[PDB]
Amino acid sequence: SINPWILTGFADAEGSFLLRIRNNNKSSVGYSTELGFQITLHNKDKSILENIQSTWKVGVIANSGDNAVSLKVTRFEDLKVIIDHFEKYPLITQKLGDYMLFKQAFCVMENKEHLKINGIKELVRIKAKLNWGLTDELKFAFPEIISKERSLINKNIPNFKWLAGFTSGEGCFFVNLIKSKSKLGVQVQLVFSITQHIKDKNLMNSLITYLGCGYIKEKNKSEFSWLDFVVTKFSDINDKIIPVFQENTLIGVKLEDFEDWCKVAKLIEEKKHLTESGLDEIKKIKLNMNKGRVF
DNA sequence: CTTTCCACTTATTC
DNA sequence: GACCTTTTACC
DNA sequence: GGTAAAAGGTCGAAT
DNA sequence: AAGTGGAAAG
Ligand SMILES: [Mg+2]
Ligand SMILES: [Mg+2]
Ligand SMILES: [Mg+2]
Ligand SMILES: [Mg+2]
Ligand SMILES: [Mg+2]
Ligand SMILES: [Mg+2]
Repeated sequence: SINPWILTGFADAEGSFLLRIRNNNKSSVGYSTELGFQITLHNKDKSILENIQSTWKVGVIANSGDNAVSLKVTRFEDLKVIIDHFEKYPLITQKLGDYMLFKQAFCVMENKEHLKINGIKELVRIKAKLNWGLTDELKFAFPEIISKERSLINKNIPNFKWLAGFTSGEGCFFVNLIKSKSKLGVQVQLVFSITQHIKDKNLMNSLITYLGCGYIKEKNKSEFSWLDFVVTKFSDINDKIIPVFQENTLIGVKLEDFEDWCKVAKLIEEKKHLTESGLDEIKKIKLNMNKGRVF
């Protein structure tokens, strides 16, 4: 079983709540609904979804194209398990707001209100604040429903278990091989990083104080912006970052990448990265980790 | 009528 | 998220 | 004068 | 991450 806090961290990173309000000619109100929670991952981490499915005892696993796989929970009684978990081990990113909306929709459907037009309208109001908001057809059918900005969620990191889950989803353990004017001509630089949308700037900034190291990079692509929490000082990587995830085990393929990363850290600690033999081993490690891995 | 699941695509936050 | 080169800091 | 740390990104694809 | 169409089932 996956640790509940690690699960919530991973959910904060990768999870999503869904509310389908579909035009249905066979429905009494002309609309049918579907409520749920889902995680879609690369095929290589199917084992994560299976473990979550085994832990919660709910949800359906299915292919999501040829390179991805999804765990979806939409069966209404099973949603109580979802609610139970996140009431006890709450999300802390802006996704908490999505969960709260998911919970509101559940209440409407529990009382069977969604089978009446007033319940549908209420669900539309809920959906308008959920994820990417209303669709064009729903906006046209319910013009009185106005896109109101959501309030900001501001929660602190609850513990290192949550962080392990979150890092399992968003983190990167990287070995940078820098062309250098040194004896060996190559500088070995370990980099730890966590990426997140700027909507959770407060959470990302807190990482600096929560981990006692690192800095924030502000990145952008066209009109989109995100943040990168980065650590490049080796003493911080060795004495702070590595012990955290040694004690709080990562999940998925990324665990293997972290362990290869630690192999390099050990060589750097022993100053072997300044020898031909050590550099050779490091180059071989780098080639087989992250995107170099083969499945 | 209503719920549930399967197949599959697309935009962008990793 | 994984990856890169160039630049700057440090002793 | 040699080594480490930071800067400042790019872009393909797993969310 | 977030969405769509389709349809089996009682
Ligand atoms: Mg995420
Ligand atoms: Mg991930
Ligand atoms: Mg994305
Ligand atoms: Mg994402
Ligand atoms: Mg990856
Ligand atoms: Mg990803």
